[PDB]
Amino acid sequence: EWYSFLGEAAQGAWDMWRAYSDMREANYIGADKYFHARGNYDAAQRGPGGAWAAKVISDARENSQRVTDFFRHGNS
Amino acid sequence: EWYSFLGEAAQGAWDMWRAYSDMREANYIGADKYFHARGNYDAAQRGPGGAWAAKVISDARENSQRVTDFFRHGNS
Amino acid sequence: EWYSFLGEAAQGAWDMWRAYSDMREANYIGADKYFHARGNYDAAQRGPGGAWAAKVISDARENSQRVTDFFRHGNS
Amino acid sequence: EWYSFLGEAAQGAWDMWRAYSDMREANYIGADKYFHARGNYDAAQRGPGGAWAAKVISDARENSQRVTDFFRHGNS
Amino acid sequence: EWYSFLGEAAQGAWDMWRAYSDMREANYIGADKYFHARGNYDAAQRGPGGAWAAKVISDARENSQRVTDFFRHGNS
Amino acid sequence: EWYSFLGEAAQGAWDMWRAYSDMREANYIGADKYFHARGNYDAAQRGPGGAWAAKVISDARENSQRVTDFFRHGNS
Amino acid sequence: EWYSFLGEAAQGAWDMWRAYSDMREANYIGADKYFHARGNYDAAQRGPGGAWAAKVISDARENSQRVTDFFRHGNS
Amino acid sequence: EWYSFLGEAAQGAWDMWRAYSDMREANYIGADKYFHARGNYDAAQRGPGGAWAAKVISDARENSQRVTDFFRHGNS
Amino acid sequence: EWYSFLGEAAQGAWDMWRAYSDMREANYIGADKYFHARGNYDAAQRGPGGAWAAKVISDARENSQRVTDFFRHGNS
Amino acid sequence: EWYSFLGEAAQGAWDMWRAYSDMREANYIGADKYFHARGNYDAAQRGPGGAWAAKVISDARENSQRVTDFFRHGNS
Repeated sequence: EWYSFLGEAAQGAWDMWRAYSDMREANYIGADKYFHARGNYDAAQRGPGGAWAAKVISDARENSQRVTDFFRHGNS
Repeated sequence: EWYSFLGEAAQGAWDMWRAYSDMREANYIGADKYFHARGNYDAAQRGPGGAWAAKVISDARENSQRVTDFFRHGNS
Repeated sequence: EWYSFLGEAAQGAWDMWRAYSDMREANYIGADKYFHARGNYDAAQRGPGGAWAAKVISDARENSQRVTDFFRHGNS
Repeated sequence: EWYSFLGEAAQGAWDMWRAYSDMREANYIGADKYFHARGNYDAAQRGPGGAWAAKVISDARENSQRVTDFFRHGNS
Repeated sequence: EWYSFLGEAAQGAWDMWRAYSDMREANYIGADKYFHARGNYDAAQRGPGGAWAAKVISDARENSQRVTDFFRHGNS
Repeated sequence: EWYSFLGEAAQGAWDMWRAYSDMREANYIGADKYFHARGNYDAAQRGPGGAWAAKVISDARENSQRVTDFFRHGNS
Repeated sequence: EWYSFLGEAAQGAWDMWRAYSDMREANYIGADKYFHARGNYDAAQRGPGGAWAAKVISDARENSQRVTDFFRHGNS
Repeated sequence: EWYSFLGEAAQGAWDMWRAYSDMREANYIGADKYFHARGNYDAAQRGPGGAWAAKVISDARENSQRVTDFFRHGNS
Repeated sequence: EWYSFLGEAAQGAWDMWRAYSDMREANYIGADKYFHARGNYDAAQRGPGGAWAAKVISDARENSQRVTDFFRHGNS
Repeated sequence: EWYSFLGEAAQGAWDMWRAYSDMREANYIGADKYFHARGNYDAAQRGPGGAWAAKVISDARENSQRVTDFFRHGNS
């Protein structure tokens, strides 16, 4: 008897591995690059503002589980 | 008896692996690049504003499970 | 007896793997590139604003399962 | 009897490992780079402001579990 | 009897290890770099302000668990 | 605009009520009543045994819902 | 705009109420009543045994909900 | 705008109330009543035994909820 | 704007109240009543034994909640 | 703006009250009543034994809550 319901099961070699995750300069918020500027934004309003968040994540687990009413008996 | 319901099962070599994930400069929000500007945005309003979020993720698991009323008996 | 209902089952070599995921500069929101500008957006309103979100994801699992009333008996 | 419900199970060599996570300069908020500027932002208002947060994470686990009413009996 | 519900189980060699986590210069908030500037921000207001936080984390665990009503009996 | 998808909506009087639920002596498991017995069950084995449960419920709700990607805008 | 998805909504009088739930002597497990017995069950084995539970409930709610990615904007 | 997803909402009088819950002598486990007995159960084994639980509940709430990524903006 | 997700909301009189919960003599475990007995259970073994619990509850709340990533903005 | 997620909210009179909880003689464990007995249980073993608990509760709250990443902004 071998049962699985949501399962990462590996019975061998070089299985389910992950090598390269490459995210360079992913998230620029309200930034400027390689420019020449004169007198712009006179008396202006520029973001970020209000209620906000910026998140950068590579690997993360946030599982949740609900186990109830589990009965197990052996050999009779 | 071998049963699975939602299952990642590998019984061999070099199975289900993932090598390259390449997302360079994916998410620019309200940014400028390689420009020449004079006197623009006079007394203007520029975002980001309000209620917002920017998220960049490579690998993430957020499973949830509900197990109820599970009965197991052996040999009689 | 071998049963599956929704199942990723591999019994061999070099099966179900995924190598290259390439999404460069995928998501530019309200950004400008390689321009020359004078006096535009005078007293104007420019987004992003309000209630919004930008998300870039490569690999993600968000399964959910509901298991109820599972009975198992052995040999008599 | 081998059962799993949400399970990372490896019965071999070189399985489920993760080598490279590369996120350089991921999150620039209200920053400028490689520019020449004169007299801009006269009497202007510039973010970040309000209620906000910036988070950069590589590896993180935030699981939660709810186990109730678990009964186990042996051999009779 | 071998059961797991949320489980990192390794029965071998070189399994589930993690080698490189590389996040250089990830989080610049309201910073400037490699620039020449004259007379900008005259009588202006510049962030960061208000209620905010910046966090950079490599590895972190924040699990929580709720175990109730667990009954175990041996051999009869 | 009035929309419903799975909905118990009552706009009146004396609607959808439930008065009498009468289940007397519903569930007798391995019980005997009003008998005369001599010497039966000599060296015998009688249930209940193994992995089992008996539940009697009158009213119970165990709904579950999955809401994703809900966007609402007002008047322009 | 009035929307509901799974909803108990009452806009009146004497709606959706529940008065009588009557379950007398519902659950007798391995019990005997009104009998005369001599010498039975000599050297015998009688249940309840193993892994089991008996539960009697009148009213109970065990809902669960999953809300994700909800965006709301007002008037423009 | 009035929205509900799983909701007990009453806008009136005498709605959704519950008056009588009557469960007398519901749960007798291994009990005997109104009998005359001689010499039975000689050298016998009688339950309850093993891993078991008996629970009687009238009213109980065990809800659980998962709220993520909720954005709200006002009037512009 | 009026929103609810799992909500007991009453906007009136005599709503959602509960008056009578009557569970007399609900849970007798290994008890005897109104009997005449001679010489039974000679050298016998009688439960309760092992790992067990008996619980009687009238009203109880055991909710749990998970709130994450909640953003609220006002009027602009 | 009026929002609730798991909420007991009453905006009126005589709402959500609970008057009578009546559980007389609910939990008798290994007790005898109104009997005449001679010479029974000769050299016998009688429960309760092992690891067990008996609990009787009328009203009890055991909530738990997990609040994370909550951002609130006012008027702009």
